[PDB]
Amino acid sequence: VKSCKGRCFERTFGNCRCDAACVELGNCCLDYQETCIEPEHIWTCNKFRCGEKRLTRSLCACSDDCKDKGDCCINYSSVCQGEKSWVEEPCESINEPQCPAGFETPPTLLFSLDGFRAEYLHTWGGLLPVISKLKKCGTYTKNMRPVYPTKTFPNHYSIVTGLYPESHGIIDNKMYDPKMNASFSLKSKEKFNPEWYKGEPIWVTAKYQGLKSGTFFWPGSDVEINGIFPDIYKMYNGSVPFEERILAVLQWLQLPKDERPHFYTLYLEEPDSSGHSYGPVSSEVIKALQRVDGMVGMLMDGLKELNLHRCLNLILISDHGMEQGSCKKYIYLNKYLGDVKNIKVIYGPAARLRPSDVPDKYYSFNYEGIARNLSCREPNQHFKPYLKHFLPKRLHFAKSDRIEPLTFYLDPQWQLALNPSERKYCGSGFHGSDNVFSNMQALFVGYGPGFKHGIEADTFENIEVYNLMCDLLNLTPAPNNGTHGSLNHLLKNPVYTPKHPKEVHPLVQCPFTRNPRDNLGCSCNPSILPIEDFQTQFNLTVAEEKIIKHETLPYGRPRVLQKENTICLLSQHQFMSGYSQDILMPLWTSYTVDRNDSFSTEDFSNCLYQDFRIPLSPVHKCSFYKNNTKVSYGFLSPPQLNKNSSGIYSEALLTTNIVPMYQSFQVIWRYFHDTLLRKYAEERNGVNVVSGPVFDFDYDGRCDSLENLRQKRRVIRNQEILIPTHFFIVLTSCKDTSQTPLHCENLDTLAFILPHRTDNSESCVHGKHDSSWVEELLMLHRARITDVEHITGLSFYQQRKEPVSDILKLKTHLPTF
Ligand SMILES: *[C@@H]1O[C@H](CO)[C@@H](O[C@@H]2O[C@H](CO)[C@@H](O[C@@H]3O[C@H](CO)[C@@H](O)[C@H](O[C@@H]4O[C@H](CO)[C@@H](O)[C@H](O)[C@@H]4O)[C@@H]3O)[C@H](O)[C@H]2NC(C)=O)[C@H](O)[C@H]1NC(C)=O
Ligand SMILES: *[C@@H]1O[C@H](CO)[C@@H](O[C@@H]2O[C@H](CO)[C@@H](O[C@H]3O[C@H](CO)[C@@H](O)[C@H](O)[C@@H]3O)[C@H](O)[C@H]2NC(C)=O)[C@H](O)[C@H]1NC(C)=O
Ligand SMILES: *[C@@H]1O[C@H](CO)[C@@H](O[C@@H]2O[C@H](CO)[C@@H](O)[C@H](O)[C@H]2NC(C)=O)[C@H](O)[C@H]1NC(C)=O
Ligand SMILES: Nc1ncnc2c1ncn2[C@@H]1O[C@H](COP(=O)(O)O)[C@@H](O)[C@H]1O
Ligand SMILES: *[C@@H]1O[C@H](CO)[C@@H](O)[C@H](O)[C@H]1NC(C)=O
Ligand SMILES: *[C@@H]1O[C@H](CO)[C@@H](O)[C@H](O)[C@H]1NC(C)=O
Ligand SMILES: [Ca+2]
Ligand SMILES: [Zn+2]
Ligand SMILES: [Zn+2]
Repeated sequence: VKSCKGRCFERTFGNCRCDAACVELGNCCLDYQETCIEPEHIWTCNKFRCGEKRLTRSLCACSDDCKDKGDCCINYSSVCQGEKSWVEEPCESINEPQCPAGFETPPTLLFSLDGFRAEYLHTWGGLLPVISKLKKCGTYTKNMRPVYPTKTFPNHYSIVTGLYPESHGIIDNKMYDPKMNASFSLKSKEKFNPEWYKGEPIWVTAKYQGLKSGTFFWPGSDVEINGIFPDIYKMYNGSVPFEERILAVLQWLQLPKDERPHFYTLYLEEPDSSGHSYGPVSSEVIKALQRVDGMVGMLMDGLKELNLHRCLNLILISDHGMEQGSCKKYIYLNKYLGDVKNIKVIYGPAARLRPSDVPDKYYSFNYEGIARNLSCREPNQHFKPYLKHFLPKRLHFAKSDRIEPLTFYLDPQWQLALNPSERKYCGSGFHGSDNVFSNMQALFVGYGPGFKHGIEADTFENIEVYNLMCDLLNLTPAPNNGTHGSLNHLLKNPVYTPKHPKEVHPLVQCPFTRNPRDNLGCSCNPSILPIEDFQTQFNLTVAEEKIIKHETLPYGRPRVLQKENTICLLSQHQFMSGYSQDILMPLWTSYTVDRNDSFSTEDFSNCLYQDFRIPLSPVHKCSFYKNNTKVSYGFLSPPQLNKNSSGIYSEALLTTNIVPMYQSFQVIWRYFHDTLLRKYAEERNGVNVVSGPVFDFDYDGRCDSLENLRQKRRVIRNQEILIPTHFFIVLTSCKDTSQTPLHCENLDTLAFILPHRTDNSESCVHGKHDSSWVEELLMLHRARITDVEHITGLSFYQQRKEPVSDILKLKTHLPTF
């Protein structure tokens, strides 16, 4: 008589009413809305609905018969039968999967929360019980590094291909292809054009090996790729309520095994939408985070009802983070260029520049002109013009023709446009910045039989996730940019045991050859003690060599994976080296700086000693470089470093330990060896160093073939010389600074791929002290050892006792400061 329970929309005599007219008259029963109306709009049971008379318009049922009829609201058992929800149950280990027939290989679900920055879980974990439980019971990283630019289409397509955008072709949400003379957009018909999508998404991989896929939204999933769609897919439609997406995937998981997928995707636009609209630190983002937490909880409750909660492998992930934009942190190019109408500038933190007149002027246009015009225009400038091949190699953001030849590197929180007309609200949340910025870092939680329980893994890259999902599905991965085995530490039962790559040809010998002491044209400093009997000083006892090998190659020598290539080992007292007869240069030197080693300030310019182990060449002589304006030279193993004396190490002045080097780069190289190497050596109680040249004229992040290198030699004083595109350095010490680099239980690594440029315009060296800018340039151009391996054709640490997967983990690491 006081409640609507059982009488919704029936006439009453006794006081309060349960019909639509009651509202206007204000004589509704107290529970009229909750009992009669709410159920048309909600997917939950509550204490008002338990044992309800079944309503015809209700989205799901809480009636006594709802299980007979199999349309109970997902939370029915928890609310109406007092059972525990998934989140309420304590963690329990899933050592054996409990799966129905058809799931002998368990299913994998890839669940994306767009724009869920890693920081959101660090700070608001207390407000997000479900995701917090997946973290506690599963495999978590505090930070998953996205791909550059940190945008939705590039990152989502990278996750399912294991490819850098430069290789998969989806370089941003908006692109121009000059070869197609077409523009790509998410709201355009070109989004459905297969020509844009390269590589092999995991649903295609799965199809070729006989597993079906069900995608509820994913970039590429509504496109015919290699002639294939997922077995079940949805045309993208952001209006579909989150609950309906989750319920559809739960329907797919109940299909008979002949049509039921193994690979699933789920995608929600939150908290990206609220992040843009209200900023990453806002009431609206907190509410959106709790909403997506609830949607994850709805999936886990759904899986529990189906007895799939100890079967399905869940990967909860995001594409990128989110940053607070400011109208005071927006650069307008019209300030420097004027209101020119010949250029089109892609706005935001990943800003790119292209001529208006395309495809005609796309390659012919004067990019270098605008690049120089916009360089070092103000002190502490918050943007930097880069030709795409000069961007840090760690971004792997040049190979594709869809990447505009001129790009901008923006500082954290800063964006760039042509003018204030050609951009959205400057005060909105944004993303797209450098993939190592804290606020761009993404979510990763793995939960299920395949994943370890209660593990916090070190930072890894989203490009590694394709190989991981292939392992979870027992698939052979397509070729991709992931290091297969680098994420084996996330898995209960790794299926792939990686092996060190095998060296193709074993090292050729460089024997001493009796020859005359030729004139190199050197004016050596008198302090330097020359090599008086070469054959005597380089005839080493097997005993003496064992000592040197142990001190200079504690991890084994770099191995060469290049096919048509002829390298020879050169032994010296302080360093070893791999010398290329083919390019008249070492591919690598290896030495070790000890804590109490001496660095000389003594001059050693225009001083070289002949190495009688290789034929003398004009480019190995001081005379070739004397007042040469076009190129100078540098040493891989530093002459400044003496281990037996306090003067200069003479053996480092050999012609075999020199590389072509621009005068401008010598500033960087001299600062590293004089100052930094000293500081690093003291700080880390010793540091093994491997340095060498890099030849990437193709700007594809791979060592160029010998064939291709023959056509890239320059002619200088009537000699053919090969000038490196970059120089690599790999520093190795021990995690425990009590031990020295020769006796590490665990390696601490730091690697660089330094651009080899004719000026220092990148660093804006004018009214700044030398010290500051060199360290900054090194940090910006740091790299994974794997990045070095790809671009040099070398393979390091092959003699370490650790299993290969732990070395792959080490090689894929990028430092964060
Ligand atoms: C990320 O991982 C990517 C996937 O492996 C990888 O990209 C591959 O790069 C290689 C070389 O850059 C491509 O392989 C071939 O290269 C040879 C050498 O020129 C070509 O002969 C061959 O082209 C072919 O021959 C015809 C010429 O067009 C053509 O009609 C044929 O169909 C065929 O294409 C290839 O170009 C390979 O295609 C790339 N794969 C993809 C999917 O991009 C990246 O190197 C790697 N990135 C890094 C930084 O390591
Ligand atoms: C994109 O998804 C939207 C939300 O899921 C969807 O909107 C909805 O469209 C349905 C069409 O079935 C409307 O529902 C109507 O259907 C019944 C039975 O056919 C009709 O008797 C009624 O008119 C009923 O309203 C919804 O009104 C509408 N929902 C919302 C929130 O707008 C779009 O249709 C989807 N777009 C595409 C491209 O398919
Ligand atoms: C490349 O695409 C542009 C853009 O569509 C083409 O330019 C247009 O030409 C059509 C007729 O061919 C005109 O009606 C449009 O007004 C033009 N659009 C613009 C914005 O200029 C161009 O013809 C295409 N092809 C090539 C190879 O240049
Ligand atoms: N598969 C898709 N196809 C088209 N647009 C999409 C797709 N997935 C997401 N979007 C849109 O991309 C937006 C996110 O892009 P962003 O603002 O760069 O993070 C979402 O709010 C959607 O509007
Ligand atoms: C850069 O070029 C623009 C024309 O696009 C011109 O307005 C401006 O003076 C130039 N700035 C210089 C010379 O740095
Ligand atoms: C040539 O080099 C010498 C040192 O080798 C240097 O002192 C001098 O400045 C240079 N000459 C010219 C022409 O710049
Ligand atoms: Ca290359
Ligand atoms: Zn996104
Ligand atoms: Zn976004």
